[PDB]
Amino acid sequence: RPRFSFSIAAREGKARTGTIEMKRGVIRTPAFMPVGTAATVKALKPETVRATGADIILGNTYHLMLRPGAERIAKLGGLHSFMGWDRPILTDSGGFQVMSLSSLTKQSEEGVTFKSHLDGSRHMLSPERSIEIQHLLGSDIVMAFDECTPYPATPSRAASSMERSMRWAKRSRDAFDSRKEQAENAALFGIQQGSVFENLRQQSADALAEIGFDGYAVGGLAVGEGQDEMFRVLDFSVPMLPDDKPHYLMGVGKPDDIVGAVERGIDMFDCVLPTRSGRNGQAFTWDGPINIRNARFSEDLKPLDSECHCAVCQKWSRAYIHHLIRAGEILGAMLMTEHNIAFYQQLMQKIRDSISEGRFSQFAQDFRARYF
Amino acid sequence: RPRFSFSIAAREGKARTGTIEMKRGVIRTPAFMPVGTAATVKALKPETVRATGADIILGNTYHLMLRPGAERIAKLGGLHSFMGWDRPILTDSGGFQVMSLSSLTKQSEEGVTFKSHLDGSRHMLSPERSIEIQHLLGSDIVMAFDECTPYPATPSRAASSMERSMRWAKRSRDAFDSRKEQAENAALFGIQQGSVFENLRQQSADALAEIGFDGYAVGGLAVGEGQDEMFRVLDFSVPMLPDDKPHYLMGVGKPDDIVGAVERGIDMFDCVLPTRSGRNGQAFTWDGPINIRNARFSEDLKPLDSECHCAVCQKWSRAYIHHLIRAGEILGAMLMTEHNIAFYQQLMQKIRDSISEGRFSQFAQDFRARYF
Ligand SMILES: [Zn+2]
Ligand SMILES: [Zn+2]
Repeated sequence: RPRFSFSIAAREGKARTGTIEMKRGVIRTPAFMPVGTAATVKALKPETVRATGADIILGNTYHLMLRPGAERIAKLGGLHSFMGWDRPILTDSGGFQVMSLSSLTKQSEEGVTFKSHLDGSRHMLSPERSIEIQHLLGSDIVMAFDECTPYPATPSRAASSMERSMRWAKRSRDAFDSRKEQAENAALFGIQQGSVFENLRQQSADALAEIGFDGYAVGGLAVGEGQDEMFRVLDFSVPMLPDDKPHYLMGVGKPDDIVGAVERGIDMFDCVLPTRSGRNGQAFTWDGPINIRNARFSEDLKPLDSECHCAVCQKWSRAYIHHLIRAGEILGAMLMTEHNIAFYQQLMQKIRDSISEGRFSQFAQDFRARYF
Repeated sequence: RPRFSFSIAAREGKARTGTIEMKRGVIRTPAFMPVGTAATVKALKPETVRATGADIILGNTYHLMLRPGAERIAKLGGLHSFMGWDRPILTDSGGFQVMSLSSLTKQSEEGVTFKSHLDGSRHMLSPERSIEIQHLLGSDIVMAFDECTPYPATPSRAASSMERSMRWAKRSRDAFDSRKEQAENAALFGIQQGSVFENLRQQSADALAEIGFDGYAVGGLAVGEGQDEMFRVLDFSVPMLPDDKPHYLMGVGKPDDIVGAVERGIDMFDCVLPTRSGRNGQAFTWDGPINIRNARFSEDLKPLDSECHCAVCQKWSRAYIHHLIRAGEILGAMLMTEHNIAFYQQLMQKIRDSISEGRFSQFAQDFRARYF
């Protein structure tokens, strides 16, 4: 296969379905990427992640650089070999986590210095170091390093951060391009900023297109603005991005959000919701999520969801999983997580099919009616 | 297959290898039974437990009666259906845990009353109720309910407890026999008591044989006496049990203990060591156990054990598992546990083969030389 090749097979309104071909595999879009925080998709073997239908997973650069460490992973053969996942891996730049997880952060035009949340060790990140770390991990889809904008944001601050982010986008592009093996085997995505301001989103989009990337992410959303606002921002933001490249909405999960985002032109998603919510007791069903710990499931012999084709729903009852989660058993986390990730992949499949068949609008409608 | 049929295919000294045929499946002996505390072998799907080679697992009656509850499990279809394991299941009587885990225990000739360690609920157990609970769980191999003897024990106390245990053995036998469906589909094992006293062990053995059971367990060991003492007790105790029935050494795990026990006539074992030690960071290898958390494994690309044929050793490195355990990742527990249980099953296979081939003595010798 080629280094990177995105092809759109069908459209319906702003929605698109197609594939991204990369050396390690084909990615079907719209796609949902399970999150592998510290070189592991929590509670699941890689083969299980693949069994649910995932074509690619996401790796957190921030966590990985802290432990086991970027250089260590490279010495060990790369993230793929390390964790046992041989298909595409997209790595975030690590910038978002630095701001939300680390402490004593010192930001500058050069980059950011911070202290680990694990211990007191000092660490540094910049466009060049972030790109370098993603190379060490052996990432297939590299995300440009940027500076996030907290919500709510003032026009002035949003502009400054977006402007710095665009300057950092160019540095990321050059860093990536100067590393032969990376430029030849991986892909680089740029990230659009601008908060909820249309003019800034337009400026960011133009700057990004000017530089040129393999894909464009819509950053700065899913941070407290609410679905209504997020959708409004997507309404005018996605159209600003190059139509022939993938559109990636970072940090957006939750079924309804995904459906609405696809309706607005988004091709890729990632979210910890499936995994995290699974461990906490929340299981997704076509009739909406259920809290398996609730006493009403204590003797419910039915599977988590009546339609789900995952291995968990084929073999175990809500009653058993209810017991497992209440008892704090690891298998509880394993089964809930497998089902939720499978549910998400089934959602993406239904979205891809309905778009290809020109009935996505109806699907979105039917989906919401039952889900809510 | 029959309700129960034990056949010895080969012998070497006091060691024996053969099979136990039951309605739900064949059990190869000597056998090791993974422990499924609360309707789950910690961190493993049932199919994974089976993949390691296990022919049967053990269920803890004490824990199960506390939660999800015996009656509830029966209403749900039984333990097998509940947890997804369709092969034989041996359930302990719950007596040992009552003494070591519960509080405010009130013992009498009728039975024992106690309070849960989970909450303050009151519970009761006796020969009749224990047998009844094992029936509700749908156990294949039922253990008679007895009264354990703490170590060290005085001749007088050991005699009293053993005597009460034998009286309770008869009650267990009658309870089991009066329940048609249980007597026709399950098996009942008696438990030998007597502490470290030969005369008492002989009296217990005679009383047990007098009543008649499908198998005989050696109870009261592995509670602090040390291997030397345990072996000494086994030396004269096992020969007292009927030769044509299975001999089950309760709570004995740890590789060397198992090998020595088999050398002394033991056919069945169970122990939490494999699972628990796995979660804590201890992995078994033919060169002895290793603590995967140790810094020396941080960049060790080799598998947990150089010979192990388990899925974990075929796919992941010590370095990766080292990272997982230090990071507290669930997959760390999953992989360590799968490997340890597989290691134990491989140990039992090597024991069965060497006995059948008349070279068990040499195996035991070679095993210890390298293991230590
Ligand atoms: Zn499911
Ligand atoms: Zn192994």
